[PDB]
This record gives sequence, C-alpha cells and structure tokens, in this order.
Amino acid sequence: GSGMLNRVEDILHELEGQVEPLKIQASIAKDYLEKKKELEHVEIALTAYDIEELHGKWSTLKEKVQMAKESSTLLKDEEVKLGRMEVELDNLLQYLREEYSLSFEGAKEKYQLETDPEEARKRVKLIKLAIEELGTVNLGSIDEFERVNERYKFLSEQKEDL
Amino acid sequence: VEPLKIQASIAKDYLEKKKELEHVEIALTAYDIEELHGKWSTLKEKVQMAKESGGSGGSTLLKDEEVKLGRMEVELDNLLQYLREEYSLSFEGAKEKYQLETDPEEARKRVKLIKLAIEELGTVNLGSIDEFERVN
Repeated sequence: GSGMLNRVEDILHELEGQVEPLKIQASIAKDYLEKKKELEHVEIALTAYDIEELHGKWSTLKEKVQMAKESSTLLKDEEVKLGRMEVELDNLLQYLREEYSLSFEGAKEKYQLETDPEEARKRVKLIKLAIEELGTVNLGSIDEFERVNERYKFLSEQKEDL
Repeated sequence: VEPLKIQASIAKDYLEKKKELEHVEIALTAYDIEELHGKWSTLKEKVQMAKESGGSGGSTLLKDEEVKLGRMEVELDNLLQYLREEYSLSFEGAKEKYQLETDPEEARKRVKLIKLAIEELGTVNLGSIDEFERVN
C-alpha cells in the first residue's frame, strides 16, 4: 500500500486537548507583556524626568554652597543634603543603563512625561498591581501555543490526505 | 532522565543568552561613552565661543547649555562607575574586548529581546547540567 496505518485522528485528539489550555496561558502572558511594556515606558519617562530635575537642584545648591564659602552648622546641613542628592542621582543614571541600556539623551528623546510626575508614579503603582493580579505567568506558553496550534491546524485542514 | 535533558538544555541555553546579553550591553556602554564624550567636547567648545562672542552675560540659553554640559559629565562619570562596579572594566578594556556587531540602535532593540528570551526560560536549574552528566 501507499497509505498509512496510523490515523491522524489520534495525533489530532492528542493535540486538540493541548490547544485551549496553552491558549489561556498565552493570552495571560501576552496581557502581562503588554502591561510590562506600558510600565517600562512610564518608568523610563519618570527616570529621565527625575534625573534632569534632580541634577538641576543639585547643581544649583552646589553653586550656592560654593558661593557662600567664597564669601557653619547651617553650611554642613546643606552639604549633607548635597550628598544625598548625589547618591540618588548616581543611582538613577546607573539604573537607566542597567535596566534599559539607554543614555539619558536616548531616554528623554523617546520617552517624555505626558502628565505631572506624581500622576505618572500613581500610574506605575496601578500597573504593577494589575501585573501582580495576573498571578503566575508562563511566558513560554506563547511560543508553545504557536507550535501546537499551527501543527494542529496543519493536520486538521489536510486530514483528508493524512 | 529525559526531564533532566530538558532541564539541562534550558540551563545551557540560559548561559548562552546571558553571554549574548553581556556582550551587547558592554559593547553599547563603550560606544555610548565615546559618543557622549564627543558631544560633551563639542558642546564645551561651543559654550566657550559664546562667551567670546560677547554679550552672552545672563543668557538663559547659555545657562541651559552649561547645566547640560554638567549633566553630561555626571553621566559619563557614572557610566565609568558602572563598568568598574559591574564588570571590573576600564573604558578601554570594554571598548577593546566588546565591539558592536551592528549599528547601535539595532543593538538596543536586541538587548530587550535577549532579556525577554531569558525570562521566557523561566526558573533555571544550572545544577541539572551536573546531574545529567552524572547519569552518563
């Protein structure tokens, strides 16, 4: 014979059971990735905003401290504040590199706030909560669903010759 | 034993992607440092000539550029810190060891893609490589 003993119905039944479950996980995973994308966009914009704002404040204060010197406890208090700003500024800049591989210029160019920063920060919290409420996410299910579904479709729509 | 092979293959794929990620991240950092330093050099020169043109006193446009010049310096310093702290590298070390294979913007897209592919592997057990090599 030129035919096959194994019926395609068997593999189809084995796969059909797998389609819908993977579809659910994949739909959850895509939703997660969408919220993650939104979160990242807002966080990059906030980071660039905070860097420019904080550097501006630190620059100004550092100039006033140095201007006053050239002219004791009060002075020390300002220097402590300068130190705190410097640590925070360094952290923000290094965060930009480590988390996004973006320069400040690159971040600002592509992502700027479209609301006041506090509104953006609240938005960040709300997106994080939404992500958290998705529970356990299986990212691999997106690719796994694609493979299983395409295979199932291939065999289904051509079962007559399989 | 087969559930091990799966686990071990995942672990090795994880290691390979992390190497891939590191190379593009450091290559970009070295590239960005040199580009930023060039922009800083260009702007600093431009600031100087403005003070020579005269009448720039109290100019808010000149002040904006001076603040920008300062922010560039702080960013450069922090990029150098990042190389030291994260990879124990100097700028020249990073540049010489890690060269971009593509244009910078495509590399930036690649960074996010590799990170996602890594995250897609889920929880990785590196020790599965060991107990797999043990079954043989």
